[PDB]
Amino acid sequence: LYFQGSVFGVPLTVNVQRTGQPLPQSIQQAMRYLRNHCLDQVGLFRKSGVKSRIQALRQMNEGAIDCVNYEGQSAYDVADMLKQYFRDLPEPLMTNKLSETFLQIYQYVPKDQRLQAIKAAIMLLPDENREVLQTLLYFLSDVTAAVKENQMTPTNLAVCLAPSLFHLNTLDQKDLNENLAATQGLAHMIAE
Repeated sequence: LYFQGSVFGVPLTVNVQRTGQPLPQSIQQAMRYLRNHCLDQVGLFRKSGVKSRIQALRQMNEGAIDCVNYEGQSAYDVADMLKQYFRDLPEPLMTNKLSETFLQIYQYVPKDQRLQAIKAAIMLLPDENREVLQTLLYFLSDVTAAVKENQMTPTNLAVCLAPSLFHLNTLDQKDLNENLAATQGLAHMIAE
């Protein structure tokens, strides 16, 4: 049975109410499919998928049964759908404050302490967000492991994923600075 808006736009806490976990299984299966079968696809997360196929995948995800079979799907549609998932969250995965906190980190904290200040900032995120960010970072880390094939460095992933994870105000210098800080901070994070 089809319930539009049952996944995209739903808060992490409600997902836990419904299924036991902050990400729906249908969403976790998208990551598994990318990780299992799509890591040789050049420019994963960067190259655009096809809107109509991205829309069909959203719709399969918003079926009442929390299970989607992704086989046969282009990696780029799945990757883009994943980005839309985080984009449509009612509050960014990172929360709204962290783009600013990452900026302060790059404004004040010294090179060799930044990772440490980034981990400190992250430990302040809600539980759900912390679980999801952990699962995502290990996933993105696997992607970057296959860099010789897909050409996605921590920096290449970061630049493509920050807006959706942080909800950056994308088309003020401070806003652009937050964008750059969030990207840099995210790249650092993926790199470990």
